[PDB]
Amino acid sequence: KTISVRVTTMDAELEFAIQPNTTGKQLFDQVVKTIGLREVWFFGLQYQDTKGFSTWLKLNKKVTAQDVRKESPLLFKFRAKFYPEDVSEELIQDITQRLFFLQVKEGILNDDIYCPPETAVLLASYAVQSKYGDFNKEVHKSGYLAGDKLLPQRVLEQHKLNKDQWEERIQVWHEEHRGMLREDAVLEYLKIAQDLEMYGVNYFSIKNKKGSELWLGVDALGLNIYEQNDRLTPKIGFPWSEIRNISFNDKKFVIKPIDKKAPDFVFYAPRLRINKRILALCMGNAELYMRRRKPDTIEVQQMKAQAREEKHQKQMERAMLENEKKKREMAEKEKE
Repeated sequence: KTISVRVTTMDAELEFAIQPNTTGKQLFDQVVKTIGLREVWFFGLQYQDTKGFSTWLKLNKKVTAQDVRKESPLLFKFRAKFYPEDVSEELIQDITQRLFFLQVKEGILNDDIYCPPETAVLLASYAVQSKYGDFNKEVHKSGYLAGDKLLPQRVLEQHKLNKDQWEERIQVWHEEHRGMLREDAVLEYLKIAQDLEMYGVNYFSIKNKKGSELWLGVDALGLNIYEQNDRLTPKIGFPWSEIRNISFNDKKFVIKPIDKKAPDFVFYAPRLRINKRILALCMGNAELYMRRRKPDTIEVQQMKAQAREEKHQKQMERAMLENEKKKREMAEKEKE
């Protein structure tokens, strides 16, 4: 019979009925056609397996054949598994940018991605411009941001400041953003966020030959070896340009160099399950490193034209809606 399923993007609940033969590819394809996403290479479908682990659904296999729970409907969360090297030069669509913004903002607010307090204030101002739009003294009274989770909890519990003083700080920058489109505010958030040291870094706990505990960061640029305490600053770094090959077997991982007059890098991770995820993320981040170098697609080009013209059509439908709003606001003035 048909198996019900739910997909939640950062801002949408979705319902599908899937046959027992449906593959992750066929499911994912109905998800992206529904929301209009074409920049599909960054994204995946995440779920909780039969051991409560968050896992990425594989698209070359049947959904029901994967370690999915005895739940009806089956739950999936549509998320980004890969990140761009530059948001402004790679996130074409509004749906792509919006989905990234929400997901990264979630990481920041949660403290998963470290964010200095002064940077969080600027970030929250762009998030406020995205949600509210241009600051108005007539509509944004003292207390307008009390209802919003705006800063990371390490920021709030480090500094004396209460909801009032913190709002005062953000509102200065919200005022400063007067004139910005909400979609450009979204893009400005992403441009500051992506410069965070932990941004778009998948960490894993590893050990070197000697047995000392370390962090492995897998990202769009390469692999990095961090210390047990400092996961902000890597100690050793391998760009995807110097990596010739990545493999693992019975906990031992070996990264082979491009320059064969250079040694191998050996590191050790303990779970088969995570090791498969390290390898898959390695494989995908290296495929994307190269694509980003080989010149732009005669599909990407057509989508960039599509998203650019749709942007001028948004700023024509919103231009005609502003003229009606400005006429109705002036008419409703002489009432009291």
